[PDB]
Amino acid sequence: ADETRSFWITCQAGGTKYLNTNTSNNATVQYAGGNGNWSTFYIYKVIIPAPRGAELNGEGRLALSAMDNISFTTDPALAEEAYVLNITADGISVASSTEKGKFYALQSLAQLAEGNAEGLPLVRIADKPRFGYRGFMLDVSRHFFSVAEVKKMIDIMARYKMNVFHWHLTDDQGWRAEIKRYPKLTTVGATRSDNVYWTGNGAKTGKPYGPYFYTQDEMREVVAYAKERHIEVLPEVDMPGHFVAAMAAYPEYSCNPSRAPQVWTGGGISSDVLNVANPQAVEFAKNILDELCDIFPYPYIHVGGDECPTTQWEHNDLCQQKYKELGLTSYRQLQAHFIKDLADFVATKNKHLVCWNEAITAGGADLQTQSTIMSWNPCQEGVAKAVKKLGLPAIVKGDGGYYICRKQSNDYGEPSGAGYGNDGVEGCYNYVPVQGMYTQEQMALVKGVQGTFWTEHVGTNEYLEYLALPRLICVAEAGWTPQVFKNWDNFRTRLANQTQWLDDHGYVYARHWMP
Repeated sequence: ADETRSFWITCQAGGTKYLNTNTSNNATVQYAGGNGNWSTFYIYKVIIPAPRGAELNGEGRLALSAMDNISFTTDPALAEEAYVLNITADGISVASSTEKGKFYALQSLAQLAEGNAEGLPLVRIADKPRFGYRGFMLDVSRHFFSVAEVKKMIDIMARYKMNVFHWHLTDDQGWRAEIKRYPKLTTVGATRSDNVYWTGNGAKTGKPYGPYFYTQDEMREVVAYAKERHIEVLPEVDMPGHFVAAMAAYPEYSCNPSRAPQVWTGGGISSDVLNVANPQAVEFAKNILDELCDIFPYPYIHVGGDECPTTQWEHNDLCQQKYKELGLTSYRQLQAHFIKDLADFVATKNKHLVCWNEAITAGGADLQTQSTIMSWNPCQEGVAKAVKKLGLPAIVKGDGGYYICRKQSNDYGEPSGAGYGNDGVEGCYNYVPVQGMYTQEQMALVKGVQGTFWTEHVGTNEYLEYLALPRLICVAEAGWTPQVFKNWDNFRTRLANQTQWLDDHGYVYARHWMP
């Protein structure tokens, strides 16, 4: 019973045993020079040693398919992320077109062995993802996690076979992505005068806070890591709105520079935008969207467009001198005409765009099609009609169910947090992002699901996992498992038995399910 239920599966009679007292050998089949054969196997074999001791190397002739037990053939008519894992008491044929394909094939397999290793039955496991957008996303804007950890959230992304990591480098409360034509944004941005966050009543804890941020070559480590677990990474930077961080520390552009701005210690909404009506406030942006590109080789940048009042535009007579230029009378639509510019100007050296889906809110006919919404408030109805039906791709961070960063149970010693019990685990794979979705184009413009985390009240390792886990999985199963074979009754079960992991490798995890 492997995980993120396989598309299609079979059983067969009486079981193999790896044999590693001597071995259970390799047989990767070259082509696609190295790439994903031996190579992304070499980090296999090593899988790990500490369980059993792999012991594969070659002792004999790894590379003859004739007494070869675990053969790594290529049949390049296989789709990319798709694998075909035969398990017999002779060995383990694993086919795959693209290393991505083949990476997963030994994931399932692993978990087919004992929950540790040595002792599988027989099976055939054709399996492939509904969505290649099975997403996460980490609010590292209100907070830094250390990388020991950041890594330890890609760790899981892996188990349950998601690929992208999306990254919240910047919101008001701090900025956490080093731009070197603008060190300040990180030296002052990234710093703040408090651990915590208000939110009307809650106070701050007037105690300084930092590790500031992530120097460029603390990215290029990260943005590397993933690739061997094929986790591509949307850089995001809430633009221009959620920018107190990057305004207090470069206000001259702003919409009142004379006015004493500073990093934020509470939460919720800021209005404090990047005066997007002054052709240097722009450059500022445009020169950021340079820096990213380089460090992030993934062909999207996530730009936000979310919940940004126009407050300081209305009364800014640059950003109402432009609003005659542009040629229209909806003043959301700098957010059109600021984002416009991001596209065609990052379409002359190469990269695309994503956004939150409030940015619909204008005549979202000003930008481009060719732009890839990521909605949450009215979920289904959000990536529906002026996104799919006007040919804009789209994701669906179901606010409901899939913000796996809301209190997961109303119990009376669950820590603080927002919620109302209304997000538990009977509630978060049940949440159906295929609620009568006509396929016309609306499932070749839907790209998939993504299980964000929002930090305000939540800021240490323990408790984020305690919240995160298990729900992460649910967003990741649905993500992968196709909506024909999707009922829980036997989800619970299989996924009690993935806590013995969360244990071994020192993951905190809820339990609610678990006896």
